[PDB]
Amino acid sequence: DKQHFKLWYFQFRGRAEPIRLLLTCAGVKFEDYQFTMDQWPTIKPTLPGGRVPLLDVTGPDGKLRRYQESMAIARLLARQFKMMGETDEEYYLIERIIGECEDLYREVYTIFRTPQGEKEAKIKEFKENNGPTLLKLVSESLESSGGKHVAGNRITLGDLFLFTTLTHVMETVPGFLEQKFPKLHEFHKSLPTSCSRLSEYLKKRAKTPF
Ligand SMILES: N[C@@H](CCC(=O)N[C@@H](CS)C(=O)NCC(=O)O)C(=O)O
Ligand SMILES: [Br-]
Ligand SMILES: [Br-]
Ligand SMILES: [Br-]
Repeated sequence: DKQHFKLWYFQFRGRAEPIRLLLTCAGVKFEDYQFTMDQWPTIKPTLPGGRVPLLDVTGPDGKLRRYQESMAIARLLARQFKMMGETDEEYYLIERIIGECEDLYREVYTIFRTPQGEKEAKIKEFKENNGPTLLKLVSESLESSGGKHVAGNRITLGDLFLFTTLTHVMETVPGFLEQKFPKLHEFHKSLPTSCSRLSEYLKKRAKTPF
């Protein structure tokens, strides 16, 4: 095996995490290269597009292909690992949850980026407005497919991207998911029991601010 995966990103979960969880669940060993802010300006001018995540895949031929755009990388891997759905219906369910979670991710990232400062106002707005609306969609989606998995009865990218986005809600709007959307909180508790590689990884993962 000349085979090798190297993922490039800051010391942060953010856009890279769904790729880390997918490779973990697939049992694919990879070099998880997380560089510091001080290192970035001398790494940046060497990468295509000047942005991360980037996944460098050295295939069995020994040749290197460099892939951009976190959820394009995650979907291509997911398809390879049969985690993108087994029917068109499953594929649509995964896509529906990923679209809804992209919206939710933006809202919580905006809170995370808000000065200390002025955060509490943005949190209260979230709880009263786009929070309930997005979280109701996500809850209805997951309920429609049985509460444990977004699609089929096995872990998919839809589940993993739901999981990482619910982690962000739990950390940035503490208590809100647990009180207002108990089924989504139950999903967040349950999912790791559906891949023991996931659970061990989350146990040992470094703490980051997002
Ligand atoms: N939609 C892109 C977003 C990528 C992105 O936001 N990259 C930021 C990560 S903090 C970045 O590389 N910033 C460094 C810079 O632009 O110099 C994806 O999901 O890959
Ligand atoms: Br996570
Ligand atoms: Br995360
Ligand atoms: Br609450």
